[PDB]
Amino acid sequence: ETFEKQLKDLTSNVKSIQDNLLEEIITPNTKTEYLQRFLIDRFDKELFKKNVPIVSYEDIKPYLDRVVNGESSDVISARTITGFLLSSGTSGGAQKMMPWNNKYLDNLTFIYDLRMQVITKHVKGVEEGKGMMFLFTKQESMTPSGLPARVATSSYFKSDYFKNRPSNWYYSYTSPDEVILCPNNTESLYCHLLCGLVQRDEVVRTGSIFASVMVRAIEVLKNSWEELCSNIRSGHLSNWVTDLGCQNSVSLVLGGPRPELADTIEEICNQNSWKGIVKRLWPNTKYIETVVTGSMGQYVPMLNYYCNDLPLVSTTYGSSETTFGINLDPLCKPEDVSYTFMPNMSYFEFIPMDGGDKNDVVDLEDVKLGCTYEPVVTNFAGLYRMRVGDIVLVTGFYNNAPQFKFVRRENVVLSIDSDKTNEEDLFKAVSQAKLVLESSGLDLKDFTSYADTSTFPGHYVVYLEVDTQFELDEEALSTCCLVMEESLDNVYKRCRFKDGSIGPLEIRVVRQGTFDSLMDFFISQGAYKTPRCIKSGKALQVLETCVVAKFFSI
Ligand SMILES: Nc1ncnc2c1ncn2[C@@H]1O[C@H](COP(=O)(O)O)[C@@H](O)[C@H]1O
Repeated sequence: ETFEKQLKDLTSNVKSIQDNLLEEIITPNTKTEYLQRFLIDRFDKELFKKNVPIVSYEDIKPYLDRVVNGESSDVISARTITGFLLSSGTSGGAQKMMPWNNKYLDNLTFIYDLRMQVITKHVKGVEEGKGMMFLFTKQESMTPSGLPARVATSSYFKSDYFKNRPSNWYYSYTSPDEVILCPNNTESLYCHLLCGLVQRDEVVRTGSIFASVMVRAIEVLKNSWEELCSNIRSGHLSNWVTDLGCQNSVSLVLGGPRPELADTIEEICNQNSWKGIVKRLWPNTKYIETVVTGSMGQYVPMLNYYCNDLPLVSTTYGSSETTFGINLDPLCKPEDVSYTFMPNMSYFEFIPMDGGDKNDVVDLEDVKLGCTYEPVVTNFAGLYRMRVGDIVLVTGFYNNAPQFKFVRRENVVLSIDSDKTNEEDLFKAVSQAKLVLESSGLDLKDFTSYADTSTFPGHYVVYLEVDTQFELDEEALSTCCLVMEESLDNVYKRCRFKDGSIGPLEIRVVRQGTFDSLMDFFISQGAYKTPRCIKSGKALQVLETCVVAKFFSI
């Protein structure tokens, strides 16, 4: 009742909700130093549109730095900045810091409740069970202001919005809160699975924010099931888990020896093939809740294999700037997933990214079917007309609310997990290898790359065509791998050296003429610059036939 109406109101009243939101945002902010600069002295949409510049992160980083260093929030926001969000996006190798306050949590939990309703409208059999949700709290990074920088969901978990969350199936997990709150994710992932297994009959949903993490959970399961079952059998958690909260809370889940349940799970895990393993271990699971769009699409085949084509439900599109909105057709196929922006989240504008829309910038209500755009965000934390760097495509309309397929993050050439390595990053990394090559009597002719997920964990593959005896200097080429990795950003390093979600960077040295042949291949397809990443399977086949040596970082 209330919900059908709530969604009707949100999606029919788009222009006026957006315009009221803008006014709500701008009015108290006229006296901030940032807006004073552009003479926004009263609210007026036309003046905001004429005088407030559309900016990139780098344009306004100087203002952000000052707040990070302890200066008054009102440099940019009359609503007090009480923390920051650590973006997966980076600047000079360091994670971007976006301003944050409780409004972010009000939006987030609003979105959680809305999508909960969307899911329950379309999926039956969930209200009595729990979810085995692979949820992780990360470590924060203190800023000189005394305000912490956290990743988005951690800013939620480390708050009473989470601790005092609603008491219903959607917020009920097989893992104790202590597990979710444990900053050691090697330990918390292990515990997630153990708790999941002990309470396997109650599991009606499983998932994680992103598909990569769901895949890693299953792979870790495949690598740990013997140990997990030993804990279940004895009723004791392995000694190696150090986190006191995990020890205490998981001890209670376990309760005592469960040899019989251990036998049951071992029998399942001992089968010939891991196919359908998630459904076999968790037979009451109704769906998998995880983002399968953007670069996460690469994990869809693996997920279907492990999950016996249980529905993959991809609910939410969001960022460090703002949550955007949700998938109002949760049971659609991963390739047809679009996200309906919610007009109460932030004020949204769009920069056309093809010829289909000749305007310079357009409101949410005005985006055209079939056109791509870059979202531009004005939020409740001191970001005004901020370009987001994602490309989206309008695929439809729910009432008056446009629905958007996520196309890509612009410039990104390599992404396995949370890492997002852009073309510039790659060029820098390759540049370091070049120095190594020069220092060993070689030079680099050309290069390209590829995100390999054919094995776990996934890793970056870089093809190098070198030029000047019986053998390649393996020490030098190994060193090339190392310097490339070392030039990458903190997010890659965390995944690689702490999460183990990314494996050693691999260099594949290719034969003389490889990249000339590559060029021949592409122009035979119709076509020039060597692409900096390859996503065509045929081109990839061409490269592979050219490989003469393989090296790995470490
Ligand atoms: N549902 C989704 N589908 C595809 N890409 C997403 C989704 N949610 C987030 N992303 C990507 O992750 C970025 C957010 O990074 P962050 O600043 O770390 O929160 C977005 O701008 C997108 O590039």
